[PDB]
Amino acid sequence: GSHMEVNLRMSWWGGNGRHQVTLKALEEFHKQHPNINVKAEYTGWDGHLSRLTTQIAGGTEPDVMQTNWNWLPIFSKDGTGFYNLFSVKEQLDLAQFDPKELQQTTVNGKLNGIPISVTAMIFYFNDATWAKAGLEYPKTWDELLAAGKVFKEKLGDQYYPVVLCAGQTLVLIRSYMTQKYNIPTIDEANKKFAYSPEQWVEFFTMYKTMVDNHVMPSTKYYASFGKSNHYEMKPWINGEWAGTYMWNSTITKYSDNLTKPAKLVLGPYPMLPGAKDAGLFFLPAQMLSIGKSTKHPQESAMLINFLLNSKEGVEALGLERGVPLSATAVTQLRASGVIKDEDPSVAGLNMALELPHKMTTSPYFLDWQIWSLFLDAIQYIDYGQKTVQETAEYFNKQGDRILKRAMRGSL
Ligand code: NA
Ligand code: NA
Ligand code: NA
Repeated sequence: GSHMEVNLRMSWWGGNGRHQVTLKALEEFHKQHPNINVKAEYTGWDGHLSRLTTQIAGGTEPDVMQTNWNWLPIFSKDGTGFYNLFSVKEQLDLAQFDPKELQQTTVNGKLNGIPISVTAMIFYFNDATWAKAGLEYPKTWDELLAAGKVFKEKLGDQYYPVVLCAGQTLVLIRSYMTQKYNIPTIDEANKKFAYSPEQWVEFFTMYKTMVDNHVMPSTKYYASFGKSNHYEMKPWINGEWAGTYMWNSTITKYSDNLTKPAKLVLGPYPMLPGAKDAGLFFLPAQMLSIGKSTKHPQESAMLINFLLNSKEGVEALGLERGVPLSATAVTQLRASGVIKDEDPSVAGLNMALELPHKMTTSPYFLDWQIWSLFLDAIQYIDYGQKTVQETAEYFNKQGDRILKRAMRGSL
């Protein structure tokens, strides 16, 4: 015999804003499932992965948990680290999602989590400065280059079409190489980067070409824009740095620091002639997953479904985790006015979802050691320690060593 009630545990992280709405959502869940209880185990980001790690190791994790995309390779290299969500297809309306984004959270045939929202880096431009320069936004890569020189001569040496940190520049070039070559960037199975030597040379050649054309400040100005914070620097506020390439889901920071009436507007995504693939880096912002060892996979799956697809759950959660991916979810929030097509974040996402997106991405491309190394490599170019060639060989070699380490055996 079993019991009158089912007891579930769920974990998530965030600020009080996120806590409040999910707490709310759990009351609504319990109203519809009065014999399913939920113990809410939540904290801020700091310390979270560490607590969950030690729980997951000893089979003590919650039934349902908010997870990060890059946790898949940590706890689920062979795809069995979390419960296979295809097995609770009956409780969990998978029809509300698409294969493109479900594939990112599938590992060795197993649906390891449901992406709550997705985001990708795209271009946003300052309309006032581009008006001053007398330019339309770039539709091609060469137009982006061409813009650099117009910005320099027609407005000044302090004006740039965009401002980019190392990480953005890395994702951006990757995007260009994907358009040109249609090859994957990380060779997953062999724990190494996939490009050939020539292509790494090309990669950095591209970086040099962008800088030489005044597309964005080089790393000699790294003292200036080298911040998870440069949307507060004067060049940003004043429209000197006239655009960025950035996750659509985190553009409001930049948008809000512009001296109005200047606005930050969605740009085209530049394409090579007859590219079959735009090469965006799509990234699920977070996921709901089910504990591998849950005694209640069905009820766990009901909770996830309720938070993501139900009217009440959807209404309560709002945008506290980004713009929902669930089709019923976004239809609901559009009708309620919560999601506004004119919001730069939503317009960018919409455009992004619609660009050709053949090639797929590895969580290891966003590894911070990798990003840190790319910053090193471009400075060696800007400060004259290495030619493009030498830098390329360097990045390929050290890049491989950082990967093998991060994908097992570190040490
Ligand atoms: Na019993
Ligand atoms: Na292509
Ligand atoms: Na929602």
